[PDB]
Amino acid sequence: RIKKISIEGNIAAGKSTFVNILKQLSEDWEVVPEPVARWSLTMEQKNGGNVLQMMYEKPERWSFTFQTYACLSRIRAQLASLNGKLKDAEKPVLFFERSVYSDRYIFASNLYESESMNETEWTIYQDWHDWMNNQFGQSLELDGIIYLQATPETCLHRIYLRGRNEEQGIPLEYLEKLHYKHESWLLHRTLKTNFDYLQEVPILTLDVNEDFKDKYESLVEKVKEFLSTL
Amino acid sequence: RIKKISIEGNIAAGKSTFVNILKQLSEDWEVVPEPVARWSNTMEQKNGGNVLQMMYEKPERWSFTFQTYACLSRIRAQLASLNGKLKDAEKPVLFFERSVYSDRYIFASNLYESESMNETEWTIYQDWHDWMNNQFGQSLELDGIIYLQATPETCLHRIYLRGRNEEQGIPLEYLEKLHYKHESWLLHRTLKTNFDYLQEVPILTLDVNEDFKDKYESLVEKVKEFLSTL
Ligand SMILES: CCCc1sc(-c2ccc(OC)c(OCCNS(C)(=O)=O)c2)nc1CSc1nc(N)cc(N)n1
Ligand SMILES: CCCc1sc(-c2ccc(OC)c(OCCNS(C)(=O)=O)c2)nc1CSc1nc(N)cc(N)n1
Ligand SMILES: O=c1ccn([C@@H]2O[C@H](COP(=O)(O)OP(=O)(O)O)[C@@H](O)[C@H]2O)c(=O)[nH]1
Ligand SMILES: O=c1ccn([C@@H]2O[C@H](COP(=O)(O)OP(=O)(O)O)[C@@H](O)[C@H]2O)c(=O)[nH]1
Repeated sequence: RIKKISIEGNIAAGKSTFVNILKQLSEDWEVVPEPVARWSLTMEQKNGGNVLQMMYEKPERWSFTFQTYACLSRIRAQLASLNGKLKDAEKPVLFFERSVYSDRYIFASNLYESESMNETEWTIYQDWHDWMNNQFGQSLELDGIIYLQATPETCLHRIYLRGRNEEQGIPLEYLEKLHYKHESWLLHRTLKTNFDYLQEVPILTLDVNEDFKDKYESLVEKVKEFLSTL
Repeated sequence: RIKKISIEGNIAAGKSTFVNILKQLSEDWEVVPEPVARWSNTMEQKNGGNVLQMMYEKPERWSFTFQTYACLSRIRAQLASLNGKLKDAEKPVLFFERSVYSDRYIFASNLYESESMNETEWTIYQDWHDWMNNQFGQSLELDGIIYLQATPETCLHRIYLRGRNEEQGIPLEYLEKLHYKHESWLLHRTLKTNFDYLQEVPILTLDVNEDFKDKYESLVEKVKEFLSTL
């Protein structure tokens, strides 16, 4: 009976900011952080610690490997929040920091289109992704999507505006791709998929364009109004 | 209810011929051929030819991707049989051409030791393999193993007989290490895997150096006798 809601958005757009806020507003709300973030000392970390630097260091060698690991690690954290967090809340909501579809339809896709993965690497990844995401068939299935919307430029601010040694090289151009991949997926809804419920899940667009850090109340109101609809 | 037996042995031990021979003998007797062996000869088959072909040219680049895809293809292909085949035979037995256990502890373990997977790939694969098998491959658990123990030169000769222009190389030295790792897991029973039960799991081991595609009644008498103590 748990609602599962993915919060989408570009690098350093504020997804984690938002989910950190939402978690403390209700004791019936919990957050699943995205693993690549914790990567960015268990065996998942060193590995993702390793695979992330290796990806940065050379993407067209390491993208498949990185992509497959990011997603399995996501599929395992989300399974372990639903089966752990929140036992009998009246109104339980689980907020996911991104989803298995951002893994593929935004990130995996982009690397394929950036020629950082070949057709065999991309078809294999999809095969792996699609046969598996048809195994769980309604467990991880989303109830709603919330899209934090920044400009690649708002996002670019915040990437520097944000502290991680390794991230300092991310150039503007990486972002406009993901943005159009984001805008085209979650608004214009051109981008099609092989998950026969995703073209009917509803979406909440949210201008994180104005700083919303000590002025988060009306965003949170839209979220509450949205939840009531679902 | 459906009994699962793994057929294990070095490349060209004679697994595909023994298993083809066995399946003719009984309507209770069914088979799951190895995905890899099928690729040598459908998008999976489109993917499978290419990465195998890639894995010959540059094992050091392609072993993670090959080992992940080989194992994924076996699981799903063992599941399809398990979910459908033998629903009611009276005494159903499915013979697997190799297993997720050889995927990992012969071929991947060897690929890494010989430095075609670096350390991180091998740890990721091992993590992938634990979770992929626990979530999806559970009901594939083995009732026993038929280890078709042979020797190196036999196989080279048999590779030649088959005429497979890709393998006709394979260093007698590479046939010689794959050969050595099967003893440890199966012959001496030393290798403790990550899956505890196998330690108990009954193993039959047959010497098959001699041409058998005419004479195997003794090979089959020991199967039948093995299967009944199960
Ligand atoms: C934000 C830290 C993760 C990284 S690192 C990275 C990267 C690093 C170096 C790259 O090339 C030099 C690269 O892309 C190749 C070309 N793009 S570029 C930098 O404009 O020339 C991507 N992409 C990414 C995003 S891939 C990703 N996949 C997921 N499945 C989830 C997720 N959160 N992120
Ligand atoms: C028989 C077709 C599959 C191949 S191709 C292959 C290969 C091909 C070319 C190679 O070098 C040019 C090669 O070398 C591997 C490393 N060389 S070495 C002597 O160990 O240092 C391996 N190994 C293999 C076996 S790995 C494997 N894993 C599975 N899980 C299943 C399966 N059938 N095979
Ligand atoms: O309204 C906002 C949104 C984001 N940020 C900053 O932007 C950076 C990146 O945010 P986050 O890591 O939460 O973004 P995500 O990558 O999760 O979209 C962080 O330093 C945040 O403090 C901010 O100061 N105010
Ligand atoms: O007793 C035998 C078993 C096999 N073969 C031949 O050796 C080759 C390799 O055998 P197989 O495909 O069974 O090996 P595996 O499937 O174990 O790789 C094939 O062309 C077989 O016809 C043979 O001549 N005598």
